[PDB]
Amino acid sequence: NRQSIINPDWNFEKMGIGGLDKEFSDIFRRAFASRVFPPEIVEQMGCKHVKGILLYGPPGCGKTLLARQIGKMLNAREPKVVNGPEILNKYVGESEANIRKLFADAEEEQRRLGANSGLHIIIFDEIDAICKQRGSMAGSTGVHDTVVNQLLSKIDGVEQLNNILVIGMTNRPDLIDEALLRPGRLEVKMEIGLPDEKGRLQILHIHTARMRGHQLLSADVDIKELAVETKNFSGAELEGLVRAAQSTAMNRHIKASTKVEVDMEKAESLQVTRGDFLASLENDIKPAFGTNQEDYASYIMNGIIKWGDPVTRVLDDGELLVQQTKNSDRTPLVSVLLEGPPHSGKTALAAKIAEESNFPFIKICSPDKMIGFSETAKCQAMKKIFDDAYKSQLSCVVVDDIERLLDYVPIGPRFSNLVLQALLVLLKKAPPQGRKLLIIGTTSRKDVLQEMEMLNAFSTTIHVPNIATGEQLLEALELLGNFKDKERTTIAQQVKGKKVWIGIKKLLMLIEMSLQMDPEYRVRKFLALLREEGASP
Amino acid sequence: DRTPLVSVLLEGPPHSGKTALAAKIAEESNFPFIKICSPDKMIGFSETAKCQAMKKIFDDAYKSQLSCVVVDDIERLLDYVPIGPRFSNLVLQALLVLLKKAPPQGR
Ligand SMILES: Nc1ncnc2c1ncn2[C@@H]1O[C@H](COP(=O)(O)OP(=O)(O)OP(=O)(O)O)[C@@H](O)[C@H]1O
Ligand SMILES: Nc1ncnc2c1ncn2[C@@H]1O[C@H](COP(=O)(O)OP(=O)(O)OP(=O)(O)O)[C@@H](O)[C@H]1O
Ligand SMILES: Nc1ncnc2c1ncn2[C@@H]1O[C@H](COP(=O)(O)OP(=O)(O)OP(=O)(O)O)[C@@H](O)[C@H]1O
Repeated sequence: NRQSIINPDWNFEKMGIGGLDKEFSDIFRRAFASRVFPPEIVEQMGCKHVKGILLYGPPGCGKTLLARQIGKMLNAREPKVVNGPEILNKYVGESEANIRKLFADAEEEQRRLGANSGLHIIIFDEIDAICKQRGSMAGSTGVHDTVVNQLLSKIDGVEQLNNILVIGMTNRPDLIDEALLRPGRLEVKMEIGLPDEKGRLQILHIHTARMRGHQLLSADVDIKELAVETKNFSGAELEGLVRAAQSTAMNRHIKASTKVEVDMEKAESLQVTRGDFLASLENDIKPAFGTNQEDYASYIMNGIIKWGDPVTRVLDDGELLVQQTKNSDRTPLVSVLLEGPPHSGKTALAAKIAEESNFPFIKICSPDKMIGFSETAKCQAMKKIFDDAYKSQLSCVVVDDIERLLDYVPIGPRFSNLVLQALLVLLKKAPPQGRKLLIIGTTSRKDVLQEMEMLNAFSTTIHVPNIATGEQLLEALELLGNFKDKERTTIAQQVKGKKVWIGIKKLLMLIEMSLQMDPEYRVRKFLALLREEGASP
Repeated sequence: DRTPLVSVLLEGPPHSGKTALAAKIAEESNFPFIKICSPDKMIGFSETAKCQAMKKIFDDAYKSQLSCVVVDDIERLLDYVPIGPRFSNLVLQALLVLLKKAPPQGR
């Protein structure tokens, strides 16, 4: 006999697994090298084969698809599939009999024909329902322990059986019995991670090819655009997106308020447009998990307007700092402080500076999540964030509204002390070797921080000014453009007399409040407001 | 549309009728969601209880597309007494945080 171990009519393309391919190459190299090679060389070498494969990873990836495909790829006895904990039975000693029934046939075949038999595949799905720790599973009955012991004794006992392949997949590997996770049993273990950009492109092509073939897909569709937009989608979500888009297109030809009807004409004219894809992205499907999903639209609701010189100066300084921290050896840690009068946009400029930087790891720590936290929880949250930041090669973090992060209030003073000591030490310590860290701080009250003796721990400070000249006020108004030229001249005629001191966050409020009155009283009302509230140096 | 959050502080001498003028304005609003967070419903609570209650009310108030909420007798909500003075710090930080948080988009 010259039985082959691979189906001659096989191709890696038809398997359709997408971005795993390096994982699949590793699996093949380890699991089947011993069998592909011709007999005499291995006979001389006398190398045993591996028996147990363990696949693990988060929900919705290849794993079941991959196991179904591996089972299909070989040309041998059909696999026997076990769907989770269907082994358990209500009589004493009925579980072990069931388990051994699986391997009985392989034992017999090996014993009869010797070393020239075929291959048998046993696929354990949801293996964590069975092989939980015998030292941890509930003490109410033996059966879980005796099942584990039966499996361990049978997979690699005193009698040597070396013609069986057992495949396992799970979600929480660390619970599995370590005596099962040792060479010669379940030995190769691999992580099926979330797909990268290229993998997304592959998956999309695989699911779109058939529709392409018949010219149902409209030519405007740009797959690469879709790939770029879709961040953290898994394979399952990537399929569901396409399904939802097709459904949105197909529904267009059905009536269903009165008794259902379908147009036998337009049934011939169906196509999917890119607009359906856009629509499905926001209404129907949402990606779970993922890292980022930042709502910068909530931190920077109005973008920026370059109402004068200082905005550019500030942004230039921030860019310089980023560039420096990018390429340096002596000083792997850099810390910058932003401060100025209240209502001056201190947060928006910080967030924009961060976003222009293109570091892989960008996170903002803010008190708005921490409402009612004790003096302990805050420490935990901060420690967690910085631990995360230390993993990635490059990381930039923003700590905003320090004064509210301390619970400061002027009557005592009163503040939390633990938080301040944690903040000082976390600012001081250097990151792990070869990584680099940037920290951007925001505060309203410089002098207080100076008093607490933490101003020194920052490397440098940046001053964010507010509007100082009436000319700048006029320019900011023009950039907003909420008033007509005649109103502009009317304002100018009086405003030019004296300088003004007002922060832009208050400017917007005043404008909005002024718009509410009748047209003939707007200007005057505005003026009155600017007069009454603007009294300040 | 550009000022999703608006705040107003009714103020005056004692025994003058602040709470009533206030709940009359809320009634005439005719908004979909209206709530009143008075201090007399939480007699004998500690700090964490108060924080949780207020947090719950605002979390529900973000679910309607528009809402009105009344916070009357601040002076009693945070336990102030002239001798000292003494007060709860936690409640005050809660207020100063919640007054500056924009709701979810479009609300
Ligand atoms: N890498 C991928 N390439 C192509 N299709 C994929 C990929 N990952 C998942 N899919 C598709 O999404 C679905 C994944 O189902 P599958 O059972 O493999 O997920 P799983 O996470 O292994 O299952 P479980 O939830 O039990 O862990 C299938 O429709 C499959 O075709
Ligand atoms: N040039 C600008 N710079 C910054 N923000 C601007 C500018 N023009 C308009 N804005 C808008 O004004 C808002 C000002 O409010 P914001 O909370 O950002 O300011 P802040 O100075 O950090 O606040 P606070 O005084 O509460 O600390 C910004 O969020 C942005 O929406
Ligand atoms: N024109 C009015 N304005 C306000 N309240 C009025 C008026 N006419 C009658 N009232 C009545 O006056 C009472 C005002 O009591 P209320 O509790 O509002 O006073 P308050 O000053 O808010 O209480 P406190 O002194 O404890 O703060 C209510 O019963 C209200 O109906």
